[PDB]
Amino acid sequence: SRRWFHPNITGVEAENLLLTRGVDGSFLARPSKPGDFTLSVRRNGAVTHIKIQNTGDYYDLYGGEKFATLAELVQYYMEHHGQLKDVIELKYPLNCADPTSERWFHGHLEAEKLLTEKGKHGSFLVRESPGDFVLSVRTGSKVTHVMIRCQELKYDVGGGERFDSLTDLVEHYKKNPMVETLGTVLQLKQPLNTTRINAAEIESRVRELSKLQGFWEEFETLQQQECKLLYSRKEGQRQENKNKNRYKNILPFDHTRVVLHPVSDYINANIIMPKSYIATQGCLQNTVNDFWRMVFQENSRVIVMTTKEVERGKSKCVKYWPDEYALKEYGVMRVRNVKESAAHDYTLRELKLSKVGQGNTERTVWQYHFRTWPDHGVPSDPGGVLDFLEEVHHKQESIMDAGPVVVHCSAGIGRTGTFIVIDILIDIIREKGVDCDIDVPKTIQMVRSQRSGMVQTEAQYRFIYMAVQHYIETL
Ligand SMILES: O=C(O)c1ccc(O)c(-c2nnc3n(Cc4ccccc4Cl)c(=O)c4ccccc4n23)c1
Ligand SMILES: CC1(N)CCN(c2cnc(-c3cccc(Cl)c3Cl)c(N)n2)CC1
Repeated sequence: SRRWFHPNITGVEAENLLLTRGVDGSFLARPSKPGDFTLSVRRNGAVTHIKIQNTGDYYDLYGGEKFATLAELVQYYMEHHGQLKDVIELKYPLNCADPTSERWFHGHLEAEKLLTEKGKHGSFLVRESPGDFVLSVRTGSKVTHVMIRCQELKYDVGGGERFDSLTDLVEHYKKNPMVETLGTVLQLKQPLNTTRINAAEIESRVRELSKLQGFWEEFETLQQQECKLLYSRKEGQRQENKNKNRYKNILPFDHTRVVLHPVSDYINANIIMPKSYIATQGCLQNTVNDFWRMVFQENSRVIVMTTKEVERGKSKCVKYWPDEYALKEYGVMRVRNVKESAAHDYTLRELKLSKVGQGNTERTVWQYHFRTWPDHGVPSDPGGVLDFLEEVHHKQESIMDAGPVVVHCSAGIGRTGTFIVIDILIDIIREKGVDCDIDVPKTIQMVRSQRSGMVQTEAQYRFIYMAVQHYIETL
């Protein structure tokens, strides 16, 4: 669960919540009053606020480490005591009762129209009735409305138990379905889908999401679902693999990691299946050889670099390619940089990859280096990114039996997830045309189960909508 995250509270509300309802070791996370986060912890009768920064690459904790998600951050510190500091301990989550980041909560709602149009057997939603709530379910086919009485800070369906939150009530009736007199089981199988749009109606959705914003609420609801993606990252934790990670706590899921054929099988990279991708971190001096072994083994012919080598005076990715016209050996792999072409937003490098001692293994690898992405945030216009993805897509499509496209930035989750998701969404619109259904958070949740924290910020999330809108507008 992710109940420790409170989306609509202030620092004072957090302090009073922790002092009156928590104990020593009580904690909560919250958005900054913007784009930053606060971890508030009770220690020796007093509340300590710790800043968490995300500019689009990773969650950066003051006095701690860098993480792919807030859930991974909390999971780590709740398991590894002494790592946060005077040591600060995360013992007890202080649960949030606010239903705003729940998939099924639709405040003011109409609900019968949505359930009849979009719904199926077990599709449900919760809405605001005075101060009371309504649970509306579809079964088959028909729609049933259950009143939810709010009586003295507690919620109930007219009898039995009284829950401290709508979430507790929903979860209880999810596991224990209400049975109507004549036998209809009020199965709450899945929340009603309200995010799937028809591609031709994107400008309408972007307009509604821009109203007081809706983009923030939709993104935080997606963030609440990240607690279901805490898959094992054991291989990245091995002693022999620690120095192969750019960030010690940003690791690849074992079940999707690229396996390389003493301990020569590891790279911090994952296969992303929607044309497949490999999402990876920027090379380290000690991982350049593992990087070319991955490119060669996977039969990849296109590499997308979405970062400069150095940003804000800090190394983001080492130069893993030779200078123009030069030849270099990276272990068993040989790379020639044949030609470099400069365009406004990017540089194209035509590389020739082969295994040393075997000439017939040679293939051209096209490296598309996007150089104009800002240090913080996202571009103000998606046209540059869209023209770039269009060219990358056409190169990939022209090469018979080409392997997955290699995509990397620094940690390989923010800008990498953003470029991949845009590329997945636009591909549906290429194959199926303007008359197709696209579901942005569904696409992201799917990519995120293949690599942690793919798409880092709300600014990137909004950029994905703007990019899809722009692609459809130029169709
Ligand atoms: O063994 C399994 O089947 C299994 C299943 C689900 C999982 O989430 C994991 C697991 N994978 N990584 C982690 N980390 C991260 C970590 C540990 C050490 C060094 C760096 C990093 Cl960044 C956790 O802190 C963690 C904490 C509690 C419970 C599982 C955890 N876990 C393993
Ligand atoms: C007002 C509200 N609380 C905010 C927006 N909203 C929703 C609903 N569903 C998703 C969704 C869709 C597909 C996959 C995933 Cl994981 C998610 Cl979470 C979403 N992001 N927002 C509706 C309720």
